[PDB]
Amino acid sequence: VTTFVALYDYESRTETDLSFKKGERLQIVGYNHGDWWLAHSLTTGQTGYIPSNYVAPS
Repeated sequence: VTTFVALYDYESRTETDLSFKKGERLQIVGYNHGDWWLAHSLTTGQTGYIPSNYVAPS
């Protein structure tokens, strides 16, 4: 699968967003030209919204 890598730690602050740690691998399951992407964490298996500027491509 194509993956992005987290640049920073992020603590979930909404009912729909996803917590993740720096360096973790995320599979983006919904791209959007905006501040939020829908991501699937390969570390935890959870799915939710993340800040698009918090990840970089592999």
